[PDB]
Amino acid sequence: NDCIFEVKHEGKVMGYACLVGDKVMKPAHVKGTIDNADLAKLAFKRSSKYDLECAQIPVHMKSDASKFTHEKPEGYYNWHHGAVQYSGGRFTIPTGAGKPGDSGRPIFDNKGRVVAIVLGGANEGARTALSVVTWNKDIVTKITPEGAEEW
Amino acid sequence: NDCIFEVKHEGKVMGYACLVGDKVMKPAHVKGTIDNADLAKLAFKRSSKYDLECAQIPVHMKSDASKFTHEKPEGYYNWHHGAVQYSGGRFTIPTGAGKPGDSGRPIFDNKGRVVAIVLGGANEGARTALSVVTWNKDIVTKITPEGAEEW
Repeated sequence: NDCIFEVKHEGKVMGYACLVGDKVMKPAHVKGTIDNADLAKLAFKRSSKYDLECAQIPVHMKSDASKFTHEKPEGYYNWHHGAVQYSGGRFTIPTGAGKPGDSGRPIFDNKGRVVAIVLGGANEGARTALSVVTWNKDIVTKITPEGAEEW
Repeated sequence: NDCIFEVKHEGKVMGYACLVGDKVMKPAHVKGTIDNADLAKLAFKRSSKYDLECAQIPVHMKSDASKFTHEKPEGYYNWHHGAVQYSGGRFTIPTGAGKPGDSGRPIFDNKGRVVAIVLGGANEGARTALSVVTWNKDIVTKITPEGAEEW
């Protein structure tokens, strides 16, 4: 709700940037500038292996940070456009929901904890598979199914 | 119900093929070809140690694969022709059920997960012992009781 800000380029909406923990996170492949005035003056670091960019949150905006964890038990989860089911190590949604330009959405836990950031996916007939960057103890990792395409 | 396909030769049925996980599986001693136009063009690996051949599932059909597990607690299991009993580390079915040409049916748990594939069986008066192939962590194994005959 309050932790999401929009990135635009030449008047067109391209993606979102999320305020998680103590850091500001954004997918690398999305162009444009951040709407918020203060955030646009920050310096960023890049790593092409993980398709991520990050920077430290300024002091006075820290109260808007969301909470997070690393446990990912089997069950059902929710996001903006519907429900998402996790079983066997993969995230899936009904076919046809989700369109290009929605990359940068969070995926939430039952009590509001952030567990994933969604970047693209692969499409087949009845179901679709998501490509996600997640984390674990002290590291982050990238999950990619065959044939995936960016959103 | 939807994951089973037939293998035919000269108009007759001699066995079935099944989709489990991300691979297609077929007993080695069954001849013929697969009726589906797309699966018949796949390249397969052969191993006479375990009487199995496998290949990769094409992308658009993944949604029809079943679930699988490796725990085998004592209890009863379900298959096409009725209930099957597991105790003492061996599979038993009441006598009279099953005829040649019905190899390749999967064995289901209470939650519908595949645990084994049936190839043949032994002859006995009151109850019939099965010869099956199962799996464990990172290995596969063949279980063959005395006196078994091919189906």
